[PDB]
Amino acid sequence: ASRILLNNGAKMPILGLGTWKSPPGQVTEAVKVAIDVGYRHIDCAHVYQNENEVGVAIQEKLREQVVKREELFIVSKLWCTYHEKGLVKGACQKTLSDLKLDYLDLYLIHWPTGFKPGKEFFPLDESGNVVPSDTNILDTWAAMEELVDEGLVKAIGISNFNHLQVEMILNKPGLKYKPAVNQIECHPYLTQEKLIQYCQSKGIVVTAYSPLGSPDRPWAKPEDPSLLEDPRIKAIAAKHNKTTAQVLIRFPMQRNLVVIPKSVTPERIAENFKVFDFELSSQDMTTLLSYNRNWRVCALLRDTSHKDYPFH
Ligand SMILES: NC(=O)c1ccc[n+]([C@@H]2O[C@H](COP(=O)([O-])OP(=O)(O)OC[C@H]3O[C@@H](n4cnc5c(N)ncnc54)[C@H](OP(=O)(O)O)[C@@H]3O)[C@@H](O)[C@H]2O)c1
Ligand SMILES: O=C(O)Cc1nn(Cc2nc3cc(C(F)(F)F)ccc3s2)c(=O)c2ccccc12
Repeated sequence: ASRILLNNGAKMPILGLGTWKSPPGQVTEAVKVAIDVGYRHIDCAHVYQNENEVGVAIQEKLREQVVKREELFIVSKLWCTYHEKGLVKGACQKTLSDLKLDYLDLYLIHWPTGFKPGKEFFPLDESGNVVPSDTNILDTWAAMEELVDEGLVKAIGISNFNHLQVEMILNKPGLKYKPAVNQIECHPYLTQEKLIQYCQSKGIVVTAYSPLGSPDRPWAKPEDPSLLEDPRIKAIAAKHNKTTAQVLIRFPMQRNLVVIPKSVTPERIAENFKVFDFELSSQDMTTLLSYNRNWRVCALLRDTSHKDYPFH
């Protein structure tokens, strides 16, 4: 099936297009191509600094009647400098204005860590420490719930939340809406079996980010493990006459995850969508899982003192 049922009653496409690092001058066309090819889910964020350009693409394809707004599943995220109760709606509205939408299908707390509000995404003190905010995730969550009740977003969720942090939301006094989604890093070198079982058991859908290992992340090193070039994964792909990226996308799909590979390359945007015509075997799946190295690609601030750092 192409969509998975969320705990808010809505269906979410299990394949979406990532937009982190997609240059502002390239992402409009990337998203137009993605919609032409059949993508219906776009993963966005204010912090990606390209929501205006994404929104241009969405608007043109709505205009062209290639798609209807109800068929689209548009996701964005609340950046760390806006965890304060009084700033959340403003943040959402800015995202909505840039995307040129009147609602979001899903809005996530991007990271559990709140940062000092200001123009800066990563406000630091004179020593280079990130300056935290004194807001806790449970009041942030209340503010996310208001957005549902105001009609700005159809669903709310979390991202980069660990087991204990998800549990705190679930156990919030006066919890009104459960998180629909936890969007986390997930691929064969970081399989996250425990976290995914815990979320899925609570009816929380998991989205796998960086499914190709984010080879374009700015802090990558040439020496780094490479999923795309792992000969073992190469082998499985060849067995199925698919590419290694297609296997890497199909893999979380069969774990009942949502997955959001990023590309601005039209041929890859198309290739990445052609993952509904083959099946990995249970053995292929277990073998892929066996490659876990607990290797996390996307996380800076590893030495942060932030009380809500999720990866200790
Ligand atoms: N919640 C959060 O904190 C968080 C964190 C990280 C990521 N995410 C989301 O998840 C999305 C995906 O993760 P990601 O951007 O980190 O990386 P990713 O999707 O794992 O990999 C992106 C890299 O793969 C290349 N690529 C794409 N398709 C390919 C193919 N078929 N063959 C070979 N190379 C291919 C892309 O190149 P080209 O673009 O040049 O084609 C780009 O360099 C993000 O864009 C963002 O939407 C969320
Ligand atoms: O965010 C994206 O989607 C991708 C993403 N990841 N990272 C790595 C990060 N490492 C963090 C560590 C913490 C911490 F928990 F330590 F405080 C908090 C927040 C972050 S962001 C970035 O630095 C970043 C910068 C601009 C746009 C996107 C990103």
